[PDB]
Amino acid sequence: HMRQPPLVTGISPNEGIPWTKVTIRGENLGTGPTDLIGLTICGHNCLLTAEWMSASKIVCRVGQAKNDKGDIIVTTKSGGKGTSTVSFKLLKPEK
Repeated sequence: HMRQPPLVTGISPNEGIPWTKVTIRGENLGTGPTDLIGLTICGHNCLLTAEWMSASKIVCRVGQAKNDKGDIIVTTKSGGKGTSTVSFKLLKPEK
């Protein structure tokens, strides 16, 4: 009965700089734009860029690395921080 925390386990790409676009895929990633109050990628905050789409898909650019794995966390008012088994590998800026 209790609402399960947003689960993440899907990604179109699998390698690219932080500014690289990546489509989030999972389950119960908040059933509303307002619900998605908190958003962070690689520890770096990126809510401003993050855009709500559905209870699974979320468009947002991966934030600069800070942690050491690349866990896609997603906060939700109904629930809390989303856990992700998968992690995006951040590539050094092209220059």
